[PDB]
Amino acid sequence: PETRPNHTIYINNLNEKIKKDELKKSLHAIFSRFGQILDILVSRSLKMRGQAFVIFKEVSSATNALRSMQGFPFYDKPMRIQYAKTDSDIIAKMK
RNA sequence: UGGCCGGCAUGGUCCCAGCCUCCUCGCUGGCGCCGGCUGGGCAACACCAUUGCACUCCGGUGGUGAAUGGGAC
Repeated sequence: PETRPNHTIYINNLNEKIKKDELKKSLHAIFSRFGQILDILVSRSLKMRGQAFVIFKEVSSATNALRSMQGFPFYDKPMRIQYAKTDSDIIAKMK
């Protein structure tokens, strides 16, 4: 069951050998051109590694990002993007 | 030596170069042989496992079972 459009894109299949600080940096390097980014959440725990939550200010940015960067080779692996199942807190504290 | 001990071997103090290491990365650490017991930590590194939807930091295991020569007194 696919997911509905969201402010936050959920990326997975990421290179797990990349430190947290660097991944957020590089992800911002390539995703900032799609619109303002409120935050990029990354955890290297057993359950959350290889995944990231990019939080865009406007849904159109997330959408563009999702369509434009699907399968993009990043740290030698094709990035798999989806919309986040639910809003991130940063988005709730507003809209 | 991360903490502790048993055996053996070994003239000393320095000075230069090379090398080693999970646990005070270097010049007021170390770089003989052999044996047993043991603490901490996944922080770095490595290996294993993991394709996982969060907004609570949080899988596991490994290492020192290491590293040479030269010079001056």
